[PDB]
Amino acid sequence: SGFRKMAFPSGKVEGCMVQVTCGTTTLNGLWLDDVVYCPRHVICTSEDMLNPNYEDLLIRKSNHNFLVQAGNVQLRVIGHSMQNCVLKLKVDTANPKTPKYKFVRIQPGQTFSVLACYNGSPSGVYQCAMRPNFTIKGSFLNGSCGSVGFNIDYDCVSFCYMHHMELPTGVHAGTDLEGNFYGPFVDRQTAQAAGTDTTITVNVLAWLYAAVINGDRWFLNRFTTTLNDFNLVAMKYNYEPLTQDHVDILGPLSAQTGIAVLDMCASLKELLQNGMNGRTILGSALLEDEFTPFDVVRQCSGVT
Amino acid sequence: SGFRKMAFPSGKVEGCMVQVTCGTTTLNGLWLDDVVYCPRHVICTSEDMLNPNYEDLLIRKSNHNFLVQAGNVQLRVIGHSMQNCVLKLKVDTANPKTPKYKFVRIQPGQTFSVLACYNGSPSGVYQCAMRPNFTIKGSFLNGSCGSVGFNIDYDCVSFCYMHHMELPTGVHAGTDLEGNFYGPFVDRQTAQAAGTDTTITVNVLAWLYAAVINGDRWFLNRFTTTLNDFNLVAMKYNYEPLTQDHVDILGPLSAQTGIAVLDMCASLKELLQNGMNGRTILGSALLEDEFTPFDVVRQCSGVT
Ligand SMILES: *CC(=O)N1CCN(Cc2cc(O)cc(Cl)c2)CC1
Ligand SMILES: *CC(=O)N1CCN(Cc2cc(O)cc(Cl)c2)CC1
Repeated sequence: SGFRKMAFPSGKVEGCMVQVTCGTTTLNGLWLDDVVYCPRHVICTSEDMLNPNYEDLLIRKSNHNFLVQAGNVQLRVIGHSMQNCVLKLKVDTANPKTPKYKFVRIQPGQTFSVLACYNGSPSGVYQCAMRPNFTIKGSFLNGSCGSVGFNIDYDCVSFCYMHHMELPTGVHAGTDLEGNFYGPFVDRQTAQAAGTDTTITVNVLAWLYAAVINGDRWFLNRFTTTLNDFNLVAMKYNYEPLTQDHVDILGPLSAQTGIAVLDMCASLKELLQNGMNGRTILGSALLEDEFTPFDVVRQCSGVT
Repeated sequence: SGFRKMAFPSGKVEGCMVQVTCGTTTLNGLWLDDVVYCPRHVICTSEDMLNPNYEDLLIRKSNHNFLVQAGNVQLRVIGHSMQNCVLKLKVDTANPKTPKYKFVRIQPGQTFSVLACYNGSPSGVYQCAMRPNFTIKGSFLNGSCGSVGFNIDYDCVSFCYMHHMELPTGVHAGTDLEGNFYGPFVDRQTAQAAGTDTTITVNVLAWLYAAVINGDRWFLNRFTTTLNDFNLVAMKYNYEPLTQDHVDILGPLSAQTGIAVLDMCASLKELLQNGMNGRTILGSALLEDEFTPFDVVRQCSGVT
């Protein structure tokens, strides 16, 4: 028992982290096979950040300008190209520590682990979610760009995020491993609107199921609701509307606990309308929304 | 910016995890050099758990009874011994993935990362603290025993915890890597009292400093207090008494933010007496106490 915000073991990703330097700029890269992936803003100076012409800036750069170091050994750059907002640096050596991997573009509401790195060296690992407004609430300082978000299925690492930017609001923006930003964000120092950060309803419900499984049951009530009645409450509190797909995905948790999805929705409705009244659920005084139904099942069953 | 419950990169520890089987029991072991460390309750059957005579049970076990597997390869057991509540299985092969390591017995209030494992395979990593009542609030299912807690200083892994037990209250107990339990707990299926779980005052204050650094400043007030005045409030709310050593350890955070330790104590005093009033601090609606002053400095500076 016990329920924690748990990240994937980071070993398979640590072995892929390299340091990329271009001119006077240093950030992290991801070394998979004979390719190093990094944010294209590595070619920028602080002067050209208001509106950089990445194509024009990259013309002035040659293979020998990209200094790639894995630990204390230098990788030889034999090719370079820009794919959307990422640079792909072809090196002469395949990473011997390359795990089985995939590049995946996650859906808002899905979770992933982040291995925060600086100068190609890992500092820590934490679990987070792609918010409905396509931002992430991470922990990234200067030099952390190029740090990646990933998921692990048995032995396969699915890379889903690469860190590129911090908005003036302290939230984070970045791309998938094809260089496409999540959301409307651009790799430019400009006014960028982070939209309404809505709560991931299906994840909150999954976390309520995890709470019941691990003993916290104070919030269970004698009530039920309908999808349409619940969604009127969810709209009022900036929660994502709950769909039948969401009810279906909560099916295994409903089967395990014997608590119908709509009964759990009525518990959530009362929690939204009345608050926790000074009580806690799984050590939290607020409704947690960064655990998917898959995460709850995984943690409650012990999948390795 | 941004502040997260961050665990150490787990790679150095993943490479040490093995599966240990004795008779019909399977749990995790830690392979360092030519020694495998695991909870001694691996020699127990469910029948002998109310009051096991570990010395008598171990007499019936020979080297060939301890099946140790690293991935899919079998380690040859050439020696076995019991040190307190851990078994040390001498193998014929030094772990090639042994990092630089130390065995340390942590103080209550200190934090560490846990690499939850099952059948010698890592499932996830999370950050936690040794509570003042010597328990940890982890996430451990059947088969997770032998999973370790550790800290990392640059390249050296300081192992501090080995998981052994779950109390009927859902909290966790275990030992250091010499086999000595933290707290009064015994590896026996008996009524074991988890004492008063007090809040780690110095950690809450460090987290308040992290909040100010990362923008959350609503809780700052026009007041100050004294150590003795603050401690009257801390006693009332089951907080650990704050000592001058604690004030000294918060010194670098006080220097960085320009907020004197006693002024931050008055902010904490008002938060204790009045609550958050429906507001949050670093995405939390309760006062967080599992970040040491060292953790805050590390995360706010980017130490790898
Ligand atoms: C994440 C990181 O290491 N960095 C982000 C800040 N710098 C790059 C940058 C600057 C800027 O004004 C806008 C954008 Cl999109 C990126 C340094 C690297
Ligand atoms: C953590 C884990 O894998 N296990 C804990 C529960 N079993 C061992 C056990 C049983 C018991 O009644 C008391 C104690 Cl101290 C340990 C299985 C292994």
